[PDB]
Amino acid sequence: MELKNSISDYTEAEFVQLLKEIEKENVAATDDVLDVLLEHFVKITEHPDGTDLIYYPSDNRDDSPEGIVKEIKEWRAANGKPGFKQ
Amino acid sequence: MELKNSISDYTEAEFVQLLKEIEKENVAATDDVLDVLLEHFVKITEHPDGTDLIYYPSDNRDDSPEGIVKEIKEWRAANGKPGFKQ
Repeated sequence: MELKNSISDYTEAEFVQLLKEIEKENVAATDDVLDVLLEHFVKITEHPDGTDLIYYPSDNRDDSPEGIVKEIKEWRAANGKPGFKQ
Repeated sequence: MELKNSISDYTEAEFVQLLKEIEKENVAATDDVLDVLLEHFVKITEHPDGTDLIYYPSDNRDDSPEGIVKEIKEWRAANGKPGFKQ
């Protein structure tokens, strides 16, 4: 599994791959890896809504991997924090 | 990555996890792993439509992981072949 130190080390596609890994662990028999992926996701995005970005997408936004990416990108830009790698 | 010998060794959820792995490789920089997952998917499902089950879902069916699972389950049952493990 890929786990990078911060949002800026990920390209959008690589971040989408972390989100697919999380999608895969949602149907895992156990939660061991899922909790690790979810803890990591929260630590690195630093988004106020945490895992809600995944389970409770806003009604005005695309409930999809790229949709989460967009959400993060915008929040970080509005706050003057480094975004995704190019 | 999990790769089992046949459809009957997979539970529906484990098969859904193979499908998520394939979803992840679609955004991979390279196709090396993707072609392996896709070759495997075709060999074990033995479904006439091959990878079209993924890229070109029928209009009358749910374009989702469980949707593919249902499709496979039905085709195998109509042909008297062993299905998923319980």
